[PDB]
Amino acid sequence: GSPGIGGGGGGILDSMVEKLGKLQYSLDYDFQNNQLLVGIIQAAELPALDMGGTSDPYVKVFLLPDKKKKFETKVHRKTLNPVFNEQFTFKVPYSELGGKTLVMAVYDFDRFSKHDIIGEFKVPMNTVDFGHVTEEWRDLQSA
Ligand SMILES: [Cu+2]
Ligand SMILES: [Cu+2]
Repeated sequence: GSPGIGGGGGGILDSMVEKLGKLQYSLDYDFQNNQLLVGIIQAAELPALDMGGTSDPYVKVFLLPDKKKKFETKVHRKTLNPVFNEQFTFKVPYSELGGKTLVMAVYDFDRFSKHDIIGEFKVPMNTVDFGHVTEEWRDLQSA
């Protein structure tokens, strides 16, 4: 925006991953039935509301670039450490899965306003190890 002579910072700190919580999920391709199984297990350390209070988290799960309706977990009210314990199934033949990307996005449910996103992350199908169940914690990223 300018020569950048004045500024200080701060800039390195602003680049770091924000503490927006983490989501544990699992993933397995069922070659018998030809479907992708996704386990939305639990989230931890979701951020407290600006001025105290807990959020009402739920997770949207879907595949890009597919235009189909997103799956959603139940809403867990007033908790920053929800255990979802839900499984979703995507009926997609393996051959068609390679170019897709799984997205998991945690939102804060509200009945009277747009639901604020808490954070999200993506899992490209082309870097998943289909020979073993995948299970990991992922830090939620801004957006
Ligand atoms: Cu093995
Ligand atoms: Cu093993």
